Amino acid sequence: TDQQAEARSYLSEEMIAEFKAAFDMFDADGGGDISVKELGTVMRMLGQTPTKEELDAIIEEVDEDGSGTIDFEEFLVMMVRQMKEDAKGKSEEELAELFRIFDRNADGYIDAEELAEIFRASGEHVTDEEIESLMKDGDKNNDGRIDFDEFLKMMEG
Ligand SMILES: [Ca+2]
Ligand SMILES: [Ca+2]
Ligand SMILES: [Ca+2]
Ligand SMILES: [Ca+2]
Ligand SMILES: [Ca+2]
Ligand SMILES: [Ca+2]
Ligand SMILES: [Ca+2]
Repeated sequence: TDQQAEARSYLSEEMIAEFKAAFDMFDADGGGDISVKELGTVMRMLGQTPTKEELDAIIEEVDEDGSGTIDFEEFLVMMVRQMKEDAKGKSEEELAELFRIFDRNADGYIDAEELAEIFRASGEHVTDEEIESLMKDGDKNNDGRIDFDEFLKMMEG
């Protein structure tokens, strides 16, 4: 429940209303909570084949009142945990892909020449001062190269 108030804070009124419409769809008998059987129906329609224990595990994750079912507030907690997981996955994909694009010769690090080339190719004029500054900040051991960990660190924020 303080967790439920916390979940609601990550969302706008409109997002909560969309989740409410989804919640009601899943709640096949319209009683106010999603059961293991109701969860299973939606999962099977999504192509999954969870076992009864796996369905039970999913509900238990957020079942704060021990009802063995997911009410709307618990559902919001589940949705927010998932949105957070998805956001983190999207960021990791973007970071890896960005590195993949900058490291043109695939030697494991980005050097000044590669930085400059990707910006130019992207249609952006970047000054030498700017490249210098980027290298100063990203390159922590000062060897003129930004390896994957430095890149991650320099991308934080
Ligand atoms: Ca129900
Ligand atoms: Ca519950
Ligand atoms: Ca390289
Ligand atoms: Ca080089
Ligand atoms: Ca510009
Ligand atoms: Ca510029
Ligand atoms: Ca370095």
